[PDB]
Order: sequence, then structure tokens, then C-alpha cells
Amino acid sequence: MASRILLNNGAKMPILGLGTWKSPPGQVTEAVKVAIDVGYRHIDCAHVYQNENEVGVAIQEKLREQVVKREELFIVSKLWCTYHEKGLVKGACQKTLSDLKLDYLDLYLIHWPTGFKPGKEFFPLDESGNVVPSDTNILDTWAAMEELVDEGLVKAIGISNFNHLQVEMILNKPGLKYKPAVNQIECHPYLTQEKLIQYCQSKGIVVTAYSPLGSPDRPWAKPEDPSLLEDPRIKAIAAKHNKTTAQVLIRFPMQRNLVVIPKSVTPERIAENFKVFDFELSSQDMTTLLSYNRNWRVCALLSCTSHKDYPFHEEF
Ligand SMILES: NC(=O)c1ccc[n+]([C@@H]2O[C@H](COP(=O)([O-])OP(=O)(O)OC[C@H]3O[C@@H](n4cnc5c(N)ncnc54)[C@H](OP(=O)(O)O)[C@@H]3O)[C@@H](O)[C@H]2O)c1
Repeated sequence: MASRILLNNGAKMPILGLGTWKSPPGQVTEAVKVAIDVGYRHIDCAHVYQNENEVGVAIQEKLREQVVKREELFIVSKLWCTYHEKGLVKGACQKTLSDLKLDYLDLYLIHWPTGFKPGKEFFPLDESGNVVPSDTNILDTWAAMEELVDEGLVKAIGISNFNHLQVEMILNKPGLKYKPAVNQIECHPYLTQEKLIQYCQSKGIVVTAYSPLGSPDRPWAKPEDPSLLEDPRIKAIAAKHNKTTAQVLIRFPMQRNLVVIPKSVTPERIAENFKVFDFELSSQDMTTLLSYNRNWRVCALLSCTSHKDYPFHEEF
């Protein structure tokens, strides 16, 4: 099991990253520092998570302590939907570089394929609770992302929550300069993404699995929702290998040649989640876990189901 995966730009991406969604500002700085001390070399971020400054502080501290060099870190961020307009993309990236205190990003993703009306609101809603979309399309935005690569501001560009038709639009774009290196998508035993994974890997596109633990801290969780961490079937697989349920959940996407970005702001869990290179799930274990699929999404973007570019109407 290699700890990194070769990307289609030539760079190697560490297959284990720290997620930072819902990491509060007054705790994410310590989280990132503990991550780096423990051995994480991949931090996944986004403007919309409202904590990039605080991630920036932590990276800078560890660079100045000389625990890591910058070229050893792989730092990812995402362009939020309100900045899909072509002329706003660079501004958005620069705002993120400035908060992270970096001169370059290793990877910059289009966060969602849906463009929202520009402004102060992250989710500019209408009367009905539906997002006001921007008069934008995916191809023009991709063109703006490509300029970021040409300027050296980002080493790789990518997409997140794109379906295979949307990825295909980019790949078939007239005058394409850069293929996306990565598709970042929800993926866990309840949403196993077999068809999207097969498509992406066949196109040389690396897949990053998000919400690998089932995002137990998600703000909209309901008591009826299934719970990966509490599944006694997954607990027995963990008990079998003398590991924890979270460790099994993290390791699972790794053996599928995926990148995985579990989130924690608890030092002890940050360390636990890292200890996933010392065991192996069996073939039987993998087939078992794959059979738990139930097309269940944490992030279904339900305010945008009328948006022309809503990703999740299509099968995959
Ligand atoms: N591209 C997108 O649209 C998108 C969408 C969603 C997520 N993501 C990315 O993927 C990252 C992870 O997804 P996620 O944050 O939704 O949820 P997740 O990583 O599946 O789960 C986070 C929850 O798991 C808990 N946890 C972590 N390790 C644990 C352990 N060993 N034992 C018990 N509980 C543990 C955390 O608690 P504590 O924090 O209290 O320790 C937190 O509440 C996100 O942070 C973000 O970077 C991207």
C-alpha cells in the first residue's frame, strides 16, 4: 500500500488527508498542527468552511518549526458556487491563498457543479428555499480554473460532486488545456459509488472519498438516518482486525485506490485515524462492506434539485 497516488499532472497525492468541514475556527488550528506532527501531509480545505485563516496559521507554524517543508504538504481547496462566474474565479483563489498564507495550492476543485448568484450569501435562497443560480456554465468556469494553472497559482485543478456526464463535458471541451486530476465525491459503505469510481479511474482521474465516516456531526442529521460508526456489522469487522470502526472505514476506500479525507478536531482521533497503514481488510471484508450500499447521501444539496446542473438526477 503506497501512501501516495500518482496524479495526471505528475504530482503524487497523499492517500490520507485531514478534512476540515465543521472544524470550528478556535480548534482547527490545533487539529492541523497535531495532524502534521502525527504524519498527515494532506489537508483538505474550502472557502465555504470559513476557517482557512486558521488552517493557514497551523501550516505556517509547522513550516517555521521545520517539522515539514512546504513541498512535502499537499494542500487542497475548493472554489465555492458563488464564484463560478469566469471573472470571479481568480479573485476567489487568491482570497483562499491569502487565508491559507500560501503562494500555491496543490489542487483547486470546483466544489459543486452548480453555480449560485454572486454576493455575500453562501446560499443565496429564493422564497421557495431554492438557490438563486448564476447565469454560468461549467465549461466557462473550467476555462477560468485552467488560467490558474497557467499562472502557477495552483499545481492541479479538479472537480467535486460532478456526475460522469459533467466530467465528460470537461473532457470533451473544445480547446481543453488541462484534464481534471481529481473528482472529490461522497463515498462510504452506504454510498459505494461503483459506477462513478470505475468511470473516473478509467479516465485517469483520481477519486477522493469524502464523508467516509458518514459525517456524524452533519448539522441536518436526523435520528432515523443510518449510522456507519454504530453499524454492528462494521464493528465486527473492526473487532476481527483489532482496530476501530473508524479505522476500518478509512482503510476501506484506500484499498479501492481512492484518496480519503476523514475529519477530526480531537487530537486522539486525529492520531487514531492515521493508524491505518498497519493492517489489511480481506477480499471478503471488501465484498462485504461493498454490499452495504444503500444509495444514502450525507450531501444531497437539496436546495438545488431544480438547478440545471444538479449532479444527482443521473444514475452516476
Ligand atoms: N467536496 C464536498 O462537497 C465535501 C462534502 C463533505 C465533506 N467533505 C470533506 O471530507 C471531510 C470529511 O467529511 P465529513 O467531515 O463530512 O465527515 P466525516 O469525516 O465522515 O466525519 C466527521 C465526524 O466523525 C468524527 N470522528 C472522526 N474520527 C473519529 C473516530 N476515530 N471515532 C469517532 N468519531 C470520529 C468527528 O468528530 P470530531 O470532529 O469531534 O473529532 C466528526 O464529527 C470534510 O471535513 C471535508 O473536508 C467535502
